[PDB]
Amino acid sequence: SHGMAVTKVTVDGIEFPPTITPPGSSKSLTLLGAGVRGMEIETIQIKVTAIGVYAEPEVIASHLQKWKGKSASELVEDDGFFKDLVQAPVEKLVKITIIKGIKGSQYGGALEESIRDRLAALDKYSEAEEEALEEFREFFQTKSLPKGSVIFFHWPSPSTLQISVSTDGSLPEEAEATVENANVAAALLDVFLGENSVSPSTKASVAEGISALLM
Ligand SMILES: O=C1C[C@@H](c2ccc(O)cc2)Oc2cc(O)cc(O)c21
Ligand SMILES: [Cl-]
Repeated sequence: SHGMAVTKVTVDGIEFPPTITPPGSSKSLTLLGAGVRGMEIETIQIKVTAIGVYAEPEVIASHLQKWKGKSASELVEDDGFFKDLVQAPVEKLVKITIIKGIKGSQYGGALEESIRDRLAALDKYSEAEEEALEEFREFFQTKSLPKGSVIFFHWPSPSTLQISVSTDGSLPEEAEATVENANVAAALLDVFLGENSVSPSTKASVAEGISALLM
């Protein structure tokens, strides 16, 4: 439209939709915040993906009431806030837009090993998690992730992880994989929102969104 107000959200120029329906779901989630995942390799700051976090705004707000009135800065500096967010028993979705093309096995292998190690550090790695991580890794082995492809990670509840990939950025229609393991599902969300997050900018953006939502 050239005549009515339009809203656009961008992460370094990359558009994110302000709302999304998870693959295979029927309900609509709103963008809480989004950021870039950068990697410093041999002193070069490479942008590799953009990450958007979605949930039902009023619903997630109702599960974060103690944080009401906190500014974005106060939330971003508080590990307890992000732990509440990761644990909140509400539907969540993370949309990843691939910036640097990569093989699925490389993306999935790196993430799987990080989850393995992070779970081990917390003493939350047992045979159940090992098995779930094999399922996770094997899903990504079947995919290619060229520039512009999208990954949808969907948590219909905190113990269930659904995954879908689109190589053209399109939104899939049912989940391609379902991994039933509470610890792996939570650990993946924590890769984005927890300590030693891969994207401080995503965390900061989500803190801004939630701070505003709560007020
Ligand atoms: O460089 C990597 C490897 C990978 C990764 C590296 C370290 C780590 O701890 C976890 C994952 O993430 C990526 C994602 C991309 O779209 C493109 C990339 O080139 C990369
Ligand atoms: Cl990522």
